Amino acid sequence: MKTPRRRMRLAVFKALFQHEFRRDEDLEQILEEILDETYDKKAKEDARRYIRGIKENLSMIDDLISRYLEKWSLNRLSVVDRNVLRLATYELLFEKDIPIEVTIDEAIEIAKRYGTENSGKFVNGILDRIAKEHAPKEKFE
Repeated sequence: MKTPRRRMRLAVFKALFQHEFRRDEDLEQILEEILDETYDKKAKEDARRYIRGIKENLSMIDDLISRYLEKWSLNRLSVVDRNVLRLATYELLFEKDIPIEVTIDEAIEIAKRYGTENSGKFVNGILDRIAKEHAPKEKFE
């Protein structure tokens, strides 16, 4: 009953999604409502690190994503696409040990989950571009 990476990451995404409608609340507190007995010690630890990392680097993350947007602005994207991009960019830059392909493929899955095939393709395009110019060298192999 190990908690899979996909579920741990989805909890992070759910906290980001919910915060869009609860902007006066701390993203960390929102994550704590989502995390419960169904998540193991490692998944809780990981989700908390992700949420704190995204909160601590939000400006830099948003600014970086925006360098790849033109027709759409980060604020005009849906709550799903904006937060999938934030989550994936954080993971790409800061979670060493996760292959670029895993971050991108899983992020596309979340975008398709709550969006459409077109959402997935859109996300895929932006992330491929961010990864090819910003993936840390530890992920080259």
